[PDB]
Amino acid sequence: ARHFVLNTGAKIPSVGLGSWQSDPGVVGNAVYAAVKAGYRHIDCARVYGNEKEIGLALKKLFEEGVVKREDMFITSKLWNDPEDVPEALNDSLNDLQLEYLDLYLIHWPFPATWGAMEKLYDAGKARAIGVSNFSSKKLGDLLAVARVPPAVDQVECHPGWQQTKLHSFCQSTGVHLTAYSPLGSPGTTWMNGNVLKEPIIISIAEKLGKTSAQVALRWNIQMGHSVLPKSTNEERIKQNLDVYDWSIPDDLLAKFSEIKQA
Repeated sequence: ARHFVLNTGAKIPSVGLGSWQSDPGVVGNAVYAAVKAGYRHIDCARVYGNEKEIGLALKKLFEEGVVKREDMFITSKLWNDPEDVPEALNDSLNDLQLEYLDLYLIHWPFPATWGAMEKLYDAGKARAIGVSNFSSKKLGDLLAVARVPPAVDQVECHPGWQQTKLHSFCQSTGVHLTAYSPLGSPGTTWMNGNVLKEPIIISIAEKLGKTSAQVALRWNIQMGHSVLPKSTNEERIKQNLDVYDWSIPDDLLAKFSEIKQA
């Protein structure tokens, strides 16, 4: 399928457009292009300050009949350095011109803050709630005390930073792992490199007639994780969604275990 099923029963499309901050219009143009190309999952974050621009792109898509709201999966998030959680969600919804989010994520120094998230879930303002950047240990601690378990833990995960421990823990507990920076970042790559240049990935890409980035994304999807590639290039945006009608054979998948980790 082109989705995973969360512990709430909702479907999360396995490819979404990741979030970042750019110059005026760049992110909105990417959102528009991505949805027109077939993306049904857009990741956002209030820290980037650009939710109003994303909301304008989504409003254009809906008014043009590209997609209905119900067909989209829209995530946003808050990072706290509890009373401000519903105000922040309230503000994200206003900027995005939405009545609900499919997913709302939080990070905090970890619990009353999760209790606030649970209230918003119960109210339907966030159809699923989860966390950002929680290790196995912190996710387990939260699971031990929460009434509503997190649906998602969104973390950096790519072939050079495979999150093997968290991956297994999410499998055992039913929390879904969404991979941000799925095409790598220098700070989580061996010797500050580029994981798309790893010879194992290039070799597999060459065998299958795919780009290195397509291979990296398909690996994460085969591991059971959704992915949030970022690109402003329409050809790459298209390639990055073309990760469903083929697979990495098991013998080649096994080679990912040899990629040096940061």
